Amino acid sequence: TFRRLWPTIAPFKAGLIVAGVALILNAASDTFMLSLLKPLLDDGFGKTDRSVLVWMPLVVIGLMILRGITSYVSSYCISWVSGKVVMTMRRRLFGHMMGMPVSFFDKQSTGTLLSRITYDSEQVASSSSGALITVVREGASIIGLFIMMFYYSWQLSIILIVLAPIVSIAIRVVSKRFRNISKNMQNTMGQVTTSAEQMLKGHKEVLIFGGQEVETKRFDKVSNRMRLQGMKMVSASSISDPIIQLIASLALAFVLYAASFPSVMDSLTAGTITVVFSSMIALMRPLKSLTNVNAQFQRGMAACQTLFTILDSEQEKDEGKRVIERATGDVEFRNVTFTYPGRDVPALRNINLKIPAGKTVALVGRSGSGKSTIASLITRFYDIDEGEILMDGHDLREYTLASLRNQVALVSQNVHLFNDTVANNIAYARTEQYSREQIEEAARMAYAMDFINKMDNGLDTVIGENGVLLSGGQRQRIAIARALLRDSPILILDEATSALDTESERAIQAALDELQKNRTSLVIAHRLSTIEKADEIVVVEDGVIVERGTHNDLLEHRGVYAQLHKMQF
Amino acid sequence: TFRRLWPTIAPFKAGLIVAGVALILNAASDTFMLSLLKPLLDDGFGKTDRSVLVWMPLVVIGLMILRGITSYVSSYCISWVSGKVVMTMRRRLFGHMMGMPVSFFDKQSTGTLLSRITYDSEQVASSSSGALITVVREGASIIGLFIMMFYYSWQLSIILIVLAPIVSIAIRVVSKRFRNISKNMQNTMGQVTTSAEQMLKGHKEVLIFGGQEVETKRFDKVSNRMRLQGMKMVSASSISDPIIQLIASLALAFVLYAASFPSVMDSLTAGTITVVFSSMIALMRPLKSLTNVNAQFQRGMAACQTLFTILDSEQEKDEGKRVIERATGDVEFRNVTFTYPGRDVPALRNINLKIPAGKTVALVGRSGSGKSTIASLITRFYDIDEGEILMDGHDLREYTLASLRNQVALVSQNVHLFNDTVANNIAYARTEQYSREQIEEAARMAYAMDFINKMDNGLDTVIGENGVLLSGGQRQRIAIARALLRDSPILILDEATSALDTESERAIQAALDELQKNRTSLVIAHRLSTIEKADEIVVVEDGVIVERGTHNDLLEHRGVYAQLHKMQF
Repeated sequence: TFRRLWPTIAPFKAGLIVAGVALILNAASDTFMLSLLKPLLDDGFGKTDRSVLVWMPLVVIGLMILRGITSYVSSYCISWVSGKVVMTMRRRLFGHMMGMPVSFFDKQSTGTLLSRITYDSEQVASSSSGALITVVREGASIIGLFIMMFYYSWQLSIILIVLAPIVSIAIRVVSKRFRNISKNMQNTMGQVTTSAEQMLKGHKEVLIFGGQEVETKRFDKVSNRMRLQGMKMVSASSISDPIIQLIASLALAFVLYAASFPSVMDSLTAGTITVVFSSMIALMRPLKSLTNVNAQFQRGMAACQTLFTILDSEQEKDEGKRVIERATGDVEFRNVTFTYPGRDVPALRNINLKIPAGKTVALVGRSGSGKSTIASLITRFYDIDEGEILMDGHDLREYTLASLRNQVALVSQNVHLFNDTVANNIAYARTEQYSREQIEEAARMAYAMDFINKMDNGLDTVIGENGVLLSGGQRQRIAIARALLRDSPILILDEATSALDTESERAIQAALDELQKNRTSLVIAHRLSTIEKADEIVVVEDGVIVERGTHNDLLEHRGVYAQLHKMQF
Repeated sequence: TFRRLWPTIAPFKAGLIVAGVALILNAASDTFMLSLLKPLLDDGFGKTDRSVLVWMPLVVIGLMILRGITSYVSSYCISWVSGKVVMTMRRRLFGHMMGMPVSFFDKQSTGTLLSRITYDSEQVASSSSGALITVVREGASIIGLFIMMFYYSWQLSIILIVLAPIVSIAIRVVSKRFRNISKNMQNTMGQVTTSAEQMLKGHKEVLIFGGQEVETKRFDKVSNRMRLQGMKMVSASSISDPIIQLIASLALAFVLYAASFPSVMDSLTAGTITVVFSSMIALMRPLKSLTNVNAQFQRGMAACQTLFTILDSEQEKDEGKRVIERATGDVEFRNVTFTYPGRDVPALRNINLKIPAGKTVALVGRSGSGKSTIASLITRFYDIDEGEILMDGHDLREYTLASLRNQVALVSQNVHLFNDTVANNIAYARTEQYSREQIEEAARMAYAMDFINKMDNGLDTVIGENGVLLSGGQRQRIAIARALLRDSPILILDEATSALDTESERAIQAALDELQKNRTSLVIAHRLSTIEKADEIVVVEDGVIVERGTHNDLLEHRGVYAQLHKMQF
C-alpha cells in the first residue's frame, strides 16, 4: 500500500530472515506440545504402557525451553529492527526540522512535535512489531493445527471445518443486529435523560413559583420511563449472550452427533477426540487476535504516514549564490512587508529605515506587536514578499546561507543553551576554527567570573539541561560573549530583563566596547541606557513610523518620542 | 463498608435472592457439562461401545436450556433490582437537590452534575450487578469446579491443588519484580527524551549559528543512547515471558512426575486426567475475575458515597413561620453589603434605599453591578451577610419561604419551561383551584394571542421541551404567563435583552401599564426605556452607594443619571 518503509529496513532486512527460525518455532513447539497429548491419552494412561510417560514431561520442559529461547531471540530481533529503524527515522526528521522554514515548531503553534516523535514513532514501531509477530505466529499456529487435524482424522477434520463458518456467520450477524437494536433505543434513553436535565436545570422557576410536589411527580414519571428503558436495555443486552452460547453449544452437539453415528466413524484411537477438542479450545484466543491485524497494520501505517508528511516537506529554499566574507554595506528597510501566518493584517506596513555602519540606531515601541519582527527578522526567516533589503548591491534572498546565519547574530532572554562545554557553547559550530585561548579571552570580555568561571571548572563545566539553571541575564551575557568571539558584524538585542541590573549595567552591550563604537546594532527599547545612547531613533509603533528625527531634536518638543519616554521612566 | 444501600434494597431484597438461585444453576451448568466428559470418553468411545452417546448431545441441550433461561431470568431480576434502586436513589437525591441552596449551581458545579446523578447512578448499578454476578456465578462456579476432587480425587489430584498456590505466589512475585525492573528505567528514557526536547527547542539558536551538523552529531549520540535504552526496555518484557511460562511447564511436569507412581494411578482409567486438565483450563478465567472483586465492590460504591454526600447535604432551612396572604407593605433595605458565598468579589452598595408598596419605583444600574443579586435578596435565593431586609415590620428570615414564594414574582429573559402544555405551564403547580377560565382571562390581557403563541392545539398549545424555541421576552410574565393568577405584590423586571421584536417591545410597555397600576416592582434597566415610566429614579450603581436621588436633582448636572443617559444614548 505505502511501502516507503521498505527502503529504510533494507540495511536491516536480514533481521526477519534471521528471526524466521523463531517465528516458525514459537508456534511449532505449542502445536507439538498439543500433539504429545495424544500419547498421554491412549499410548499412556489409556493402557498399562507408560514407556512414553518416562520422558514426556522432559519433552514438554525441553520444548518450551525452545519456545522461550525463540521468544527471547524473536523479541531481540524485532528490537534490533525497531530501534535501528526508528533511530534512522529520527536521524532523517531531526535533519529535516532544522531544514524546515518558519512553521509548526518555529512560530505557528505549540511545540507538541516532540510529543509526536516520542509517542507515535515508537507506536509505529510497536505496531509493526506486533503485526509481524502476530501474523507470523498465528499463521504458523493455524497451519500446524490444520496439519495435526488432517494427520489425525480427515473426516472429522473436514466436518469440523465446514461446521465452523456457519457458527461464525451466525454469531457475527446476531451480535451486529442486537447491537443495533441496543443503540437505536439507547439514543431514546439518552433523550429521556437530557429531557430530565432541563427539569433539573429549571430549578429557578420551581424554587420561586413553587412546584415541589408536581415537579417531583414529573421526575417520578420520567424516571419510570427510564426504568422501563433500563429493563429493555438489560433484556436486549442479556438476550444476545444466550443465543451466542446456544450456537456455540450446538456446534459441540453437531460434531458429537456426527461423531460415531456411522459405524465406520469412531474407528480412531478414541483419545484424539480429546486433543482435537482441546485444540479448538486453544485456538480461540489467536483467532480473536487474528481479526484486527489488518486494521492495526493500517492504523500504524497511518501514524507512519503522519510522520512521513512531517517528512519530505519543503526545506529552507535559498537559491542565492553570493558567498559572503564580511558585509559592511548598509541594511535598508524601505517600504517592506513580510507575511505572518494566521494574521490577515499585513505583518509590516510601509517602513523607511537605514542603519549605516558604526551608527547606533535605537528603535522604540509600546505595543510590542511588530517590535520584534522589524529587527529580529533581518536573518530572512520569514519570507519577504515585496521590498528589498539591500546588502552590498544584492538583495537578502541573493545571499547564500553562510557566515553567522546569513550575516548577523542575536541575543535575547530566550537563548536555549546546549549540553556541550559552555566554552564550545560559545564556540558552537566553529569550534575548530577558534582556539581555547581566544575562547577564554572572550570570557574575559564577558566579565562574569562570579557566575560562569569561579573554579566550577577551568571553563569546561556545562549548564545542564534542566540542571544548574544559570540566570537568564547571565545567559544573555555569555551569548553576547559568543557574539564578540564570532565577531558579530551587526547585533540584535531585545533587553527583556526589566529587573535588577546586577553587573549587567556594566556589560549592557558587550561592556560598551567596539561592538558599539563599530559593528552597528539595533536595540528594543526597555531601558534608558538604550534611549540616551542612540544616533537617530526611528519611532515605530503598530508597523508604521510617526517620527524619524534625531532623538535630541525630538526631546526638545513632545512629538511621539517624548510620550513613549513619559511612560517608560 | 457503607450499608446505606441495604435499607433501599429491603423493599426488593427478594430480587437478589431470586437472581442468585438462578445464577447458581447457571454456574453449575458449566461444571456439569465438564463432568459429562468422563461418560463421554471412557464410558463411551473409549470402551468402544454405543453406551449413551445418543444422549450426551441431548444432555448438552437439556443443560443449556437451564443455562440460557436462567441467564435471562437472572439478568431480568438484577435489572429489576437495579432499575428500582436507582429510581429511588434519583427520587431521593432530586428531593434533596432542588430543595438545597442555589450557590451550588453558581460556580460550585457546572452542567456535568447530570453525569453526577445520571452516569454515576448507572455506575453504582453496574458495579452492584458486577459484584452480584462475580460473587454468585463466580464463587459458586468455583465451588462447583472445586468439588471435582471429592468426586474423583481421593488421593490423585490433591497434589495438584497443593501445587497451585506455589504457582500463584511465584508468578506474582516474579511478575511484580520484573515490572519494577522495567519501570525503573522509564525515568532515564524521559531524561534522554527531554534532552532531545531541549535540543530541538534550541532550533532558533542553532539556526542563528547554523550548527545543524554538530547538533545532528549530538543527536546521533543521544539517539543511540535511547536506542540501547529501548533495547533494554523490550528485553525486560521479553525475558519476563519465559520465566512465567516456566512455572506452568514445571507445574505440568510435577503433575506427571506424581503420575509416574502407578500405586495411585491404578484407578483413573483415561478420561479423568482429561477432565482434571479441562477443569484447570476452565479455572483461569474465574480466578482472574475473582482477583478484582473487592476493588470493584468499592469502585462505584465509593462513587455511591459521593452521591450520598449530595443526598445528605443540608436543604434550605427557614425557621420563620410568618405567612401572609397579600404583602401590601414596604420592603426596607438597611446596610446590606453582602458578599455571595464562594468568592470575595468587590462588593455592592451599602444599600439603605426602601421600596414602598403602593409607591412605584424603578432601579437603574450599569456595568454588571450584580443588581440582579439584589433581586435575589427579595426572594432569598442567596444568603444575607450583614444589614437587613425587612418586610412589613418583620425581617427577611421571619417569613416562611412559601409565603414569599407566593408574594414575590420574577420576570427575566431566561425561564426554563417544562414538558407540558402552556395552560398548565402558566399554572405550574397551583392548577387545581385555577381552572381554564382563569387561564383564558389571563390570556385576554396577555396580548399574546398569536405572536409566538399561535393556535396549534388551541390556547392550551402543547409546549415542547427544548423543541418549541419561543422568544424569551414574551414567554413569561404576569399575563403573558403567570403571577396574575397569584396577583403577586412584589415582582422583578430584569429587562436583560433589547431586540427589535415586532410590537412585542410595545407589548412590554402595555404589560407595564397593566402591572404598575398596583404591585410596586423595581426593574433592572439594561436599557433606559422604563425609567420614563418611573416615579423615582434611584441612582445607585456600580459597586458602591452613590446617593438616593430623584428625577430632578440629578438631571440638571452630569451626576450619574444624566451620565447613564449620555453613555446609553
